[PDB]
Amino acid sequence: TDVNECLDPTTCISGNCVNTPGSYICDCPPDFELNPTRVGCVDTRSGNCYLDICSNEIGVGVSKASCCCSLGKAWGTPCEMCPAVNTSEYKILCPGGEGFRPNPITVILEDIDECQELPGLCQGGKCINTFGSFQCRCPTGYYLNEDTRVCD
Ligand SMILES: [Ca+2]
Repeated sequence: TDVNECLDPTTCISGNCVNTPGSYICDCPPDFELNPTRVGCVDTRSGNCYLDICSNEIGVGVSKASCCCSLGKAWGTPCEMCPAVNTSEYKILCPGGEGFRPNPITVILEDIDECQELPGLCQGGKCINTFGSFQCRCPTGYYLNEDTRVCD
């Protein structure tokens, strides 16, 4: 009877909690929707990921969080600018900070595999995924352009 679950910080990942007598509801901001177990909010749309304002495509048909919580700068069609890293929108989209995104079914944070999802981060090179990051090695004679993410 005394219980307001919205006071629990685990409650309603990336959503707004509203207390109810024996439970609680999670209201999801625009572009997010409640997950199957109703513990949080995820964006399940698919769109292209871009390194620039939209251009310089680095992934195809990925989620907005996979794009924007990694090195993507814009996403989707029409283009949606990734939220800046010190905003409330980034907090909701990227609740684990950079490198990670919530699993769309369980909302548990998981590494983004940049090599699988954003292969354009190492074009012409060899990508190795890591936990929270990735590495790109360019083949002999070629060098990573830090700006376009192309080997040469
Ligand atoms: Ca990774």
